[PDB]
Amino acid sequence: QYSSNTQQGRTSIVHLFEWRWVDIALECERYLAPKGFGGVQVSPPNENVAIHNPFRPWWERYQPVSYKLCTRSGNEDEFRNMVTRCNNVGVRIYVDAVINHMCGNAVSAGTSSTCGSYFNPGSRDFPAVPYSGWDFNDGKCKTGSGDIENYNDATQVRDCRLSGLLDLALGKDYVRSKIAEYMNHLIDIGVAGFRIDASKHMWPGDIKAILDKLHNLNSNWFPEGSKPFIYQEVIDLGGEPIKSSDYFGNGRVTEFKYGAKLGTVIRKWNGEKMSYLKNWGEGWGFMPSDRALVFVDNHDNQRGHGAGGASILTFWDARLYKMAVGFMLAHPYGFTRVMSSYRWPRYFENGKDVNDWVGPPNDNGVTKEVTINPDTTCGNDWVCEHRWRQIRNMVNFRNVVDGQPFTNWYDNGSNQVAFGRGNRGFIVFNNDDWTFSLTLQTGLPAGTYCDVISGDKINGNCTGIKIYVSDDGKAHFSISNSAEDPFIAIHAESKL
Amino acid sequence: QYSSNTQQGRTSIVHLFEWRWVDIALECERYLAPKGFGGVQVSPPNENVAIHNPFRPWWERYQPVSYKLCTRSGNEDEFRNMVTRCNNVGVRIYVDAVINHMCGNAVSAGTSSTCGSYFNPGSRDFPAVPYSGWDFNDGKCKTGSGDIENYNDATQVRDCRLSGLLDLALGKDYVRSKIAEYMNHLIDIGVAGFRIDASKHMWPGDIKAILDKLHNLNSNWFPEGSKPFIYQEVIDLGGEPIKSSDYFGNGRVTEFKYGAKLGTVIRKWNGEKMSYLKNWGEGWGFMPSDRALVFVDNHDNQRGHGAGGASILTFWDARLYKMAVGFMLAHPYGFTRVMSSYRWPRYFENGKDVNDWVGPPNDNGVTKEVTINPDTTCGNDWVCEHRWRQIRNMVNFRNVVDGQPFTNWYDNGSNQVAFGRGNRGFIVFNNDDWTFSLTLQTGLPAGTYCDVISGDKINGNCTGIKIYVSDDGKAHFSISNSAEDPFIAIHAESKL
Ligand SMILES: [Ca+2]
Ligand SMILES: [Ca+2]
Ligand SMILES: [Cl-]
Ligand SMILES: [Cl-]
Repeated sequence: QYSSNTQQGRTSIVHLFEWRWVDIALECERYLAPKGFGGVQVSPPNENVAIHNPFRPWWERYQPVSYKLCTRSGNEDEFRNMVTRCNNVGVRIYVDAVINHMCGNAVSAGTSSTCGSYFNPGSRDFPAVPYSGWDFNDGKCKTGSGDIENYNDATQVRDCRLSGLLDLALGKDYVRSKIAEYMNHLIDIGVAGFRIDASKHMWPGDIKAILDKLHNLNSNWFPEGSKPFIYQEVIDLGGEPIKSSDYFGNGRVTEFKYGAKLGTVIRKWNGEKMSYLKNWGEGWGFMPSDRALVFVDNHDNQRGHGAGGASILTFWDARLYKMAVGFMLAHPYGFTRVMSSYRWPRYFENGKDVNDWVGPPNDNGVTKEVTINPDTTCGNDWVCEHRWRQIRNMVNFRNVVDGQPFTNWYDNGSNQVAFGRGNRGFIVFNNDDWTFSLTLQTGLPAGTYCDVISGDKINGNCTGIKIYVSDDGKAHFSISNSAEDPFIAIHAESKL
Repeated sequence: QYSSNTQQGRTSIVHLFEWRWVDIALECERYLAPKGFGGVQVSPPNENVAIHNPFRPWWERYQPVSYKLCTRSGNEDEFRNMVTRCNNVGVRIYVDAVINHMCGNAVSAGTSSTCGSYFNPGSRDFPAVPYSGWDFNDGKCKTGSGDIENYNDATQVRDCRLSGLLDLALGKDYVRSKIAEYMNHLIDIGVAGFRIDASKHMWPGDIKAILDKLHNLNSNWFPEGSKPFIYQEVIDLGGEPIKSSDYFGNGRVTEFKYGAKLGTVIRKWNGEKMSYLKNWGEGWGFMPSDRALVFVDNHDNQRGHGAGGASILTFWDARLYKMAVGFMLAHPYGFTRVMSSYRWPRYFENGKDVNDWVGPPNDNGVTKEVTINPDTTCGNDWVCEHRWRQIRNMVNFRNVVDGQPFTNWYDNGSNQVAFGRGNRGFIVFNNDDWTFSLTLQTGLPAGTYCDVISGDKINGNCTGIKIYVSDDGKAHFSISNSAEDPFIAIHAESKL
C-alpha cells in the first residue's frame, strides 16, 4: 500500500479537482503523460447527493448516495474510458474513496442525486447499495447529539457523525464487504490506489479490515502482486489523542504539517525564514518520509479554514505559490501531490469566504469542459496550476533527480537559500528583499544549464536564463528580489 | 505558587494592558475593588528599550534593558504607590516578569531606554544590572544562527535566542540571583505573584531554581507563608516536545487551547457548536483545572497571529466576545483572567495586521492617561472591556457562584445551551439563528432574579430583564437570536 504504482521515474500525482472524466482522459494523453506526471487524484466517482442550497457545492461529492460510478464528472462508461486511456499512457488514476459516511442526516429523502437513486436519510435508507438502519453507527455513538462533539474523545470521533453525516458502521462485515466491493470494482477497472477520505473518523483496524478485502491491481497494467497505493486523509498537527502514526499500518498519510509550516516560512510569518529550512523533513517533526504524502495546499484548506489556516499558500498568491511548490518538489521528503483548482467568486467577510462553498465552473449545475488555449493555459475558469511552466518543469525536476540525496545546502542566515539533489539537480531561492548574487557549488557536471523556471531547453538552446557551471562544480547566480520568479532550478536534462 | 492570593471571594484578575501606574491606582479604588476584581496583570515594570522603528511598540516592553522599575507606565515611586493603593482595597498586583532575555541583539547601543540606562547589545553589556558577555547563553546555544531554528529541539528552544533576543544564561547562579533580586524587590513592594514570560524558552528547573530564591509575600497584606502566585506563559497546543505539564511544578500554566477552541465554537467554525460543550474542561483535553490559567484572548493573540489564529475572539467582535467571556467566567474550569485592551488603526493586508505593532494611545510616545466618562466608559482610545456591563457582572457572577459545581446543563443539539453553578447561579445561551423559548431547571431558590447581563438589581428592582423562578426550580427563558445580548445570567445576589 506504500508503493505509488506510478510508471517509470514519475514522482508526482496531480489532483484534477472536480474535473470530468472525458477531460482527464484527454489531459492525460495530451499533457500529463508527455509531461511526466505520475497520476491523477480524481474526485469521488460515486453517486452523491445533489445539493441545491447552496447550488451544487464543492462538498456534495463527499456526501454519498450509492456506489454507482455516476457523478457530475460522468458515468461508468466515461469513467472506464478515462482510466483505460490514462493507463495506456503511464498516468495512474487514484480514486477519492468516500467510505466513512453517506450524506448528512438532515438531507431530504428523494432522488436528488447525481444518478437519480432514491434515498431517505432520516430513515437511513439507501436502497441502491443497499444500506439500512443497522448499517450505521447510530447505536454505537455515545454522544448526546450523535454528532462528534469533542475531538478529545478518540472513540466518539469514529463512532459519531461528522457534521451530521450518517456514519457508516464499519465494524460490521456487511458494510466492509459493500465498501470493498466498491473499491474492488474500481480496481478491476484499472485504479492504482486511493485517497481514504476522513480516515480520522475510522478505526485504523476497520480501514485495514476493509483494505485486506481488496483484490490485486489489474494484471493488465500493473505487475503481479501490485498493491493499491493507499494514502489516508488524516489532519494531525498535534493536540489530539489520535495521531497520524496510528494509520501507518494501512499505507501513507497526509502530512498536513508540511504545507502549513512551509507556507508560514514562505510568507515570512512568525519570524520564520528559508535559512531555517536546513533540515526540512522528519527534522521539523514530520512523519517518516516514506509514510508521508505531501502537498502545499489541498482542495479543502486552499479555501482558508483548512488545517494550515490563512498560512496556506494557494494559486491566488502565484508568485509565492510557485516557490513553495518548487521547493517542495525539489526536496526529497515525502511523496508529492500537486493541486489543480478552479476559480470562484471569492468574497471574504470577517474571517470567512462566504463563497468557499461554490462548486466547479458550470452551466446550470453542469460542469464546464476544460478547454485548452494556444498558450497551454485553460479556459472556462479552470486554473490549471499543473500546466504553469514554473510548476510543470519542477514536477519533472523531481523525476530527473529521483533517488539523489539532499546536499550542497546554502543559506544567508536570511531568506536566500539553495540546495541540490546529488549530481542531477540544483535549485536556488531568493525570498529576501535584495538581489541575490553569489557563486554556489552546484555539485553538477560542468556545462551550460537552462533554468527550467524562467524557460526551457528547446532545440539545443535555453529560452530562459542560462546557468554556466565549471568542472569544480561552482556557478554564479543572480536573482533580483523582484525577478519574475525569485528562484532558479537546473538539472541533468536541461543541460545543452 | 498555585494560590492566587486574591482577597475574599474574588475569582478573576484583569490585565490592564500598557496602562500607567497612576491610572491603575485610581482604577483599583474607583472600580476594580468595588466591582469585585481580584487583581491586575501589569505590564513589564522594568526599564526596557525604546524602539523608534516602528514608533514605541507594544513589544518594546518585552525587550529588557535593566531591572529599574522605570517604564512608560511610571517610575518606582509611582509604581509603589499603585501597589500600596491597590492592595489597600483588596486588589492584587501581578507583575509580568520578563526574565528569559534582554533586548534584541541587533538593537543599537546607547541610552534609548525608558529610564536612560546605557546598554550595548552587540557587546552584551547591560551596566545597569549588571550583565555582560558570559551572562548570556551565546556559547551554550548549538544552532548556526544562535536563534531558535526548530521548535522540535526542546533544547535549542531554551538555549538559543528567541527572535534574536539575547537569551540570558539562566543556568548560572549570578543570573538567577540577579533575577530573584528583581522579583524579590517587587515582592517587598506588595506584589502578589507573576506572569513568567516566555516560560517555554526557559528550563522548568531554572524557573524553579529562580523561584526558590524568592522571599514570602509582604507580611503587610498577605498571611504568613503566602507564596507568590505563579502562572507561566507556555503556548502548547500539542505537536511539540515541550508540554505545558512540564511546568506544573512551578505553578499554573497559560492554557492556550481554552481560548482557541471556545472561539472556534462561538464563531461556529469547523462544525463546532455550543451543545458540544457538555464536558467543557479537562474533558476537552485541557490541562488539569487547578494548574490552568484561562482567558479568551490575551494581549498577544488578540492581534490575529497568536496561538489560536483568526479564531481568537477579541473586543472587535463584541457581541460574540461578551458571550465567550461570559461562558468562560460562568464555567468552573481554570483560574480566569479578563483582558482590557486599547484601540489601534487595525489595517489588514493579505493575512497580517500591518499595524499590530502599534503601541498604546499616546502623545509623542507618552502614554495617554485613562479617562472615565459619565457612562463608565473610557476615553483616550482605551477599550476598557472590563468596564462593560456584560463582562463586569459576569466577573462578579463567578465570585458569587464560587465553589458551586457545574450542573443542570441543557442543549438543543445545536447552539442553544444553559447550565448552572450549584444553587447560586444559572446562565442560558442562544447562539442559534432562531429565538430561544423554553422552561429550564435553574436549580435556584424560587424568587424573582435580575438578569445581570441586560441590566442590574438596583434599589430592590431590575433595570434589565426579570427572570421568574418557582419552588420546583424551573423558570422560562426567551432569547431572540437577535437580542441585544443572546445570553442571560442570574445568581444569588441578583435576586430581589
Ligand atoms: Ca466514523
Ligand atoms: Ca531561553
Ligand atoms: Cl487531501
Ligand atoms: Cl499570557
